[PDB]
Amino acid sequence: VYLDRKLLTLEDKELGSGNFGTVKKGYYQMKKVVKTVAVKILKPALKDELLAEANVMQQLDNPYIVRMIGICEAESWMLVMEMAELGPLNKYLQQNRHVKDKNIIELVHQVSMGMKYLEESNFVHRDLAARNVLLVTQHYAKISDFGLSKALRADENYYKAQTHGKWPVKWYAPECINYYKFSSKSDVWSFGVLMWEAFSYGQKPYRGMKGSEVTAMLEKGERMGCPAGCPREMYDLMNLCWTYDVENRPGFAAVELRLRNYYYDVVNE
Ligand SMILES: Cn1cc(-c2cccc(-c3cnc(N)c(C(=O)N[C@H]4[C@@H]5C[C@@H]6C[C@H]4C[C@@](O)(C6)C5)n3)c2)cn1
Repeated sequence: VYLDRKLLTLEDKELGSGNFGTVKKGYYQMKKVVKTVAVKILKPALKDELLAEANVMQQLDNPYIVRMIGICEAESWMLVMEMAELGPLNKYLQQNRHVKDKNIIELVHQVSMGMKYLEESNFVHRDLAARNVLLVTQHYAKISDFGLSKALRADENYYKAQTHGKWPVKWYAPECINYYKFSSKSDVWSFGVLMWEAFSYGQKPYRGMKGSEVTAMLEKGERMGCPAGCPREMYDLMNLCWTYDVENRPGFAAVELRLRNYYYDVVNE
């Protein structure tokens, strides 16, 4: 849970920077082999957000979710995680526009498998976006960023946000905007936007639109168009994820099964 600074070796090259801080490559010396790791180095309120994130990550074990190695207190607070070398899905596809639909279907399916586990475990992610899916290889994706994530109470099936902070509104379902209600079916809406992103090769969704204009668009029943080259069955699945009414919107068991069948039917040719 708490790592040993002596055994942690960081490299001076920053992989990515932001408001959260920087991410760096490092090596953690285990029992025999050393393991390459990604280290989130936070630059009072900041400490509790990473501890809470760490406590969430510790509870989750799945091939399609980035694992936490532990936390370390040095000059800065550090969250040590499995390294996803190829980095964010959106930036990867922006720089590799020859990746084929069969490969994108595979990647989003792997995300549907990770979210299904999360749904089974009664965790809501609350920040599912192409920028938060990381590539271990071109054929292996992992969900990351659990800083907004909540373990649901054993008697409730949603989480009610009190504070309206800086929200990525374009990934958020209608009930998140109007009632601040976050459930696994809200993540399903975000997964729909993640699919559009994946098949649009890292294009921003609702481009040139403010968050209020998007809400108005969804309220008129309008939905983003089919990306160039995206198969019809995946776009139908996007639209199903963008079901306004939360009761008629599917959970990730249905979403993942839908993705599983179509992928195997696309393969074999
Ligand atoms: C921004 N950026 C990031 C890169 C970038 C480039 C190369 C590798 C990684 C990488 C590898 N293995 C990981 N486990 C994480 C990893 O867990 N990263 C977290 C996630 C959640 C927050 C904080 C932090 C960076 C973020 O992008 C946003 C993903 N990140 C990230 C390029 N640009």
